[PDB]
Amino acid sequence: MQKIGIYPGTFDPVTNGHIDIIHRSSELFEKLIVAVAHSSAKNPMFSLDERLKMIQLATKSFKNVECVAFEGLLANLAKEYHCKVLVRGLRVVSDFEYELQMGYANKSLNHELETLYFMPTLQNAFISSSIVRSIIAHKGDASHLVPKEIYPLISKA
Amino acid sequence: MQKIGIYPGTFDPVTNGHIDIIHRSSELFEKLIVAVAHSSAKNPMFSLDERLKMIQLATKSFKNVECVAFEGLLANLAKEYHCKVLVRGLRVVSDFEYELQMGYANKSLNHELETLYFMPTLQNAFISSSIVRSIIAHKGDASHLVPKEIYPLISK
Amino acid sequence: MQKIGIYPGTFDPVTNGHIDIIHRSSELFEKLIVAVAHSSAKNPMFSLDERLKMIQLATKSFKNVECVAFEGLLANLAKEYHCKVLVRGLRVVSDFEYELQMGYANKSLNHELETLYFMPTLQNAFISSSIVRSIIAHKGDASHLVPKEIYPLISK
Amino acid sequence: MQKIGIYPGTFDPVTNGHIDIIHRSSELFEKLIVAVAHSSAKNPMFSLDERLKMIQLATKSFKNVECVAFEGLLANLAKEYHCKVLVRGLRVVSDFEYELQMGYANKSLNHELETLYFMPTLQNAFISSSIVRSIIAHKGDASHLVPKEIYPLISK
Amino acid sequence: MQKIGIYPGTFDPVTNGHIDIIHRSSELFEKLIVAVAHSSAKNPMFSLDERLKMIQLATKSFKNVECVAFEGLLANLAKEYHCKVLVRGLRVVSDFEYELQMGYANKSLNHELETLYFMPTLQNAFISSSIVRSIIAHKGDASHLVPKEIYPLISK
Amino acid sequence: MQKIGIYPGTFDPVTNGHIDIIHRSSELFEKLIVAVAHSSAKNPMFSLDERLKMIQLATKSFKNVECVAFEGLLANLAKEYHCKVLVRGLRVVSDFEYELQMGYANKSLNHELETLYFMPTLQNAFISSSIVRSIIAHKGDASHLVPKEIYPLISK
Ligand SMILES: CC(C)(COP(=O)(O)OP(=O)(O)OC[C@H]1O[C@@H](n2cnc3c(N)ncnc32)[C@H](O)[C@@H]1OP(=O)(O)O)[C@@H](O)C(=O)NCCC(=O)NCCS
Ligand SMILES: CC(C)(COP(=O)(O)OP(=O)(O)OC[C@H]1O[C@@H](n2cnc3c(N)ncnc32)[C@H](O)[C@@H]1OP(=O)(O)O)[C@@H](O)C(=O)NCCC(=O)NCCS
Ligand SMILES: CC(C)(COP(=O)(O)OP(=O)(O)OC[C@H]1O[C@@H](n2cnc3c(N)ncnc32)[C@H](O)[C@@H]1OP(=O)(O)O)[C@@H](O)C(=O)NCCC(=O)NCCS
Ligand SMILES: CC(C)(COP(=O)(O)OP(=O)(O)OC[C@H]1O[C@@H](n2cnc3c(N)ncnc32)[C@H](O)[C@@H]1OP(=O)(O)O)[C@@H](O)C(=O)NCCC(=O)NCCS
Ligand SMILES: CC(C)(COP(=O)(O)OP(=O)(O)OC[C@H]1O[C@@H](n2cnc3c(N)ncnc32)[C@H](O)[C@@H]1OP(=O)(O)O)[C@@H](O)C(=O)NCCC(=O)NCCS
Ligand SMILES: CC(C)(COP(=O)(O)OP(=O)(O)OC[C@H]1O[C@@H](n2cnc3c(N)ncnc32)[C@H](O)[C@@H]1OP(=O)(O)O)[C@@H](O)C(=O)NCCC(=O)NCCS
Repeated sequence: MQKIGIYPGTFDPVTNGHIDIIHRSSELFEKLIVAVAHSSAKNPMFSLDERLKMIQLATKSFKNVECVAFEGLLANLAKEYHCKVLVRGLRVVSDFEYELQMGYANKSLNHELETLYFMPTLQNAFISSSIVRSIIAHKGDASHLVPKEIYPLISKA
Repeated sequence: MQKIGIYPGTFDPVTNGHIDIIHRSSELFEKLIVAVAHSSAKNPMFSLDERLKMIQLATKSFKNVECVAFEGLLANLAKEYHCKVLVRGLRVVSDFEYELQMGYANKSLNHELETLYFMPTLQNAFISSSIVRSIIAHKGDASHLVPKEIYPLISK
Repeated sequence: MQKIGIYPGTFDPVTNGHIDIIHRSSELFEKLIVAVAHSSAKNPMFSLDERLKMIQLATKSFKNVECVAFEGLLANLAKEYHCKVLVRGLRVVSDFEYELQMGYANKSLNHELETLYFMPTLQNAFISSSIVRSIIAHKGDASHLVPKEIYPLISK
Repeated sequence: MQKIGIYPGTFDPVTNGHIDIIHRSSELFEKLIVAVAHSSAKNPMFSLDERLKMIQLATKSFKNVECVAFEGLLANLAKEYHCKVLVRGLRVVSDFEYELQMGYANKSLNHELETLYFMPTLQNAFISSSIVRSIIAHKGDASHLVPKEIYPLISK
Repeated sequence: MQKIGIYPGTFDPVTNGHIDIIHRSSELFEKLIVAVAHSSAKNPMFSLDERLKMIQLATKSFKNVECVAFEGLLANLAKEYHCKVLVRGLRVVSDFEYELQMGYANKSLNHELETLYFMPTLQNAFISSSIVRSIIAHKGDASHLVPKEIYPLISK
Repeated sequence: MQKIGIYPGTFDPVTNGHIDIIHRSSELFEKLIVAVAHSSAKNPMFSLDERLKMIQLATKSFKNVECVAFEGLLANLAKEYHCKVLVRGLRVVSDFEYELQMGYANKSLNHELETLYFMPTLQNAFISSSIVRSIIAHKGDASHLVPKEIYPLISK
């Protein structure tokens, strides 16, 4: 179980909160896969390539982390990695009942697939990518919310 | 009030959860109208025609259930059916406060109109249409979440 | 299902909110049994006998309502009455998840026992027994919160 | 801190709920700015121009209230007004943790900017702009939910 | 409205979270009364005398804050102060609906009496008195959670 | 983080939902400590000795689980075990915000101590110790809710 975990997300863009989750979960698992969903139906501000490349650079210090993009069902991705554990973060604004729902849905699609939750640091408990998008969209400074190495890209496009 | 209840929804698509509510409410009421709203403002995956068809197929075994599509205000539909009871389901991910809000909003539009709530079976307390749509959209198998009568129509 | 419903509670004391629920639910069932639980674990301000007497007085107008006191499990009381429906009220401050939990727990105890939920009037959506108790405990006036027929009993 | 507060919103349209908040908050502050955001990412039914006009008409009676439209960051708008307090309304369907989140986001953007919350009257605690939009969109009568001064302008 | 606000509480003991609310609300009102309730129905850890002394010490730096103890209804205390505003804090674990309930209950007891809500600092958004008590009862170090001037009075 | 985790609780009594959490977490960690707190403030139905005995019987099959009782701070227990991970379960009726609050409180007492959460099986998502207590208090059959090996120890 501890061999591999998958942390899925849209990551639009990657925030300091997501990095907290990566930090703690990469400590626990021998390998952590960060799985960047296309999420076409949401209308992500950043392209799948931009999102993947940003999270790849932001996770360069974590040597047991690999970031990948995926287009299909997360439950199937887990099967292809022989992974029995999805990693999720729980923040103040998490929809807790929706997380339980998604956990059970994923298990119903892949009977071996458990979901485990981590907390970000307290300072990041109220950060969300939607807040970063809103600030950027209104030409404000969101540098306090994201890894500095990706901020110039997002502050532009 | 026991003569007729209306169970409204977008039913995009109808799920095992909705069928549980239909089963339970149809036992209570002499007549149950299952009322499929256009809900154009949501951008439903399935057309109104498709969603009505699916609910008709799924409710064939309930002798006292009639399915209708409607385009206007639910509160007016209730008046048309001389119905004073809306039927809603409460699940885990229900937005409880929003249900209260909608209940009072409907009663403001139609002063006779009460809202009553049923629970699905425990096994179905986490199912949503949204989940079925996500699975469908990613070409996966959602047959465990919807009545067998509709699966050919949603899968291919 | 439609023959008999049971509305259980501690009713410490009965409030205008509880009456709203009795009003709507007694419209729905042929017989509504208002069941007052001893609730020894909670530490009710009013004795079982006082709480029964107050809900009897408050429900005298509703001809098909019978108020009883009970000591045991509700799921068993429903069995005795050949009742398949528990009535609950959903207010602003209801613990929605706890209601679902209780509904499933009662079904686990009595496999035929469903739980159905009604809403009080909007004006009463924020009333609770605990608020009445707090006001009484501080010698204030709770007359705006409870049926006129019980007020001389709770005000002492 | 007393000098000026900003009550921001999409106001699509202004409702009786919003007016309660304006009434209460305009009693507190020497000046209240009602700030109507463009909110393009949301897809407002009424244009920024119409929304500003409706809230101006609706607030004419409050002499210390001024309505303005804005396109940029609220935290910057506050800086422009030398305003240290954002005014928000808390209703039954309010997303409480989302309010705390936005309050903290605004404080990150402008270190002097606090958020204070008011409640509408109980009768308006379940009103929302989306309810008014839904009723309008289904050709219904939403006059009971909005100030009379906007109601001819809501029917264009 | 702007002249005086009352911030009521059990303050068992006062925490850094409460002090944030006192800091924010005292910047708004000409006078802020910190009103320490007996709250006998809680069985508070610290006596009313202890809780009043602690909050008095922790608030000595706020020149326009006065702390008092009170035994009966808050809505009546507000009348003695000709106060139209109760001050409450909203933190992460606040029971949002219970706050609305209590605000409407207070207004029903004193028709002039509004409730306004402030937020503590982010770093204090998860502190509660109950955590302090648990830590102290287990003889642990809660000095990071309460004002430094009270720590020697609560510790071990 | 992977070498040891501690799953704390009052376990009054241990239920099928707690065993799901034990099963999943003992699969993840090399060693799991199940730590039964005195929790005298909660006035448990079962004594600390009884609750420890029950969780011992119920965890016999998990070869890498050890159960202990503890009287002091959990944050210190974790330091005493060279453990930096607390294990918690998330169920339908979990107080989500309260869990986050406790997670941060424990980290503030022990700066290396993280909290991780697991989910029980869906069938057990609505089980609580409080339900089991209510049923057994009324001499009901709670055998469907708890491990068969402890049932004689809680019956009656
Ligand atoms: C990708 C997937 C895991 C959802 O991931 P997600 O969108 O990032 O996570 P959620 O949707 O639950 O969270 C939404 C928001 O939380 C915020 N975000 C999440 N965690 C955060 C944190 N740690 N810090 C800061 N922001 C965070 C952002 O606002 C975020 O995204 P958004 O605003 O761009 O939508 C899910 O849709 C999926 O598995 N898709 C694949 C298809 C599939 O298998 N579907 C069926 C699943 S049952
Ligand atoms: C149709 C109407 C009743 C809403 O019904 P609804 O869409 O099914 O219910 P909600 O919008 O509250 O949310 C339902 C969602 O919960 C889930 N759903 C509801 N109950 C479910 C159950 N028992 N099992 C599985 N899924 C369920 C689905 O995800 C569902 O669909 P969605 O993802 O397509 O939105 C309402 O919009 C309406 O009355 N419209 C007509 C116009 C009108 O009168 N408007 C004014 C109303 S005040
Ligand atoms: C009696 C029983 C139904 C609970 O009823 P209850 O105590 O009135 O309802 P809840 O416990 O869910 O809490 C309701 C609270 O809301 C308030 N109340 C409830 N509905 C209200 C309404 N519509 N308007 C105003 N106040 C209301 C009261 O404050 C009340 O409790 P309080 O006296 O402790 O303050 C339940 O304990 C029971 O079934 N006991 C019998 C034994 C049993 O079967 N146990 C196992 C059950 S699974
Ligand atoms: C405008 C802004 C304040 C949001 O305000 P809002 O849209 O009115 O309020 P919210 O988005 O939080 O959602 C509340 C909804 O309920 C309505 N509502 C709020 N109070 C209400 C009340 N008292 N009665 C009835 N309806 C009410 C709102 O108008 C809104 O309706 P809608 O989305 O259906 O149109 C925010 O988006 C903003 O500050 N924008 C400026 C750009 C910016 O600075 N962004 C970064 C912010 S951190
Ligand atoms: C005193 C009174 C205001 C309640 O205030 P309170 O006890 O502090 O606040 P609540 O009871 O609503 O909940 C507060 C809990 O939050 C936490 N606390 C509250 N705000 C906090 C903050 N900002 N930071 C840290 N901890 C806080 C504590 O855990 C706390 O108290 P507790 O653990 O001692 O119970 C109310 O009971 C009252 O008005 N009593 C007087 C009699 C009366 O008028 N009754 C009728 C009222 S309608
Ligand atoms: C023991 C401690 C972990 C709390 O654990 P707990 O009592 O089991 O968990 P909570 O108090 O958060 O709530 C548990 C309740 O949920 C239910 N329960 C919890 N998980 C459950 C599960 N998976 N299945 C069924 N029931 C469960 C029960 O109703 C339960 O017990 P209760 O009715 O006896 O209160 C905590 O009080 C503690 O750490 N105490 C030690 C002293 C200390 O360090 N205090 C400072 C902590 S910051």
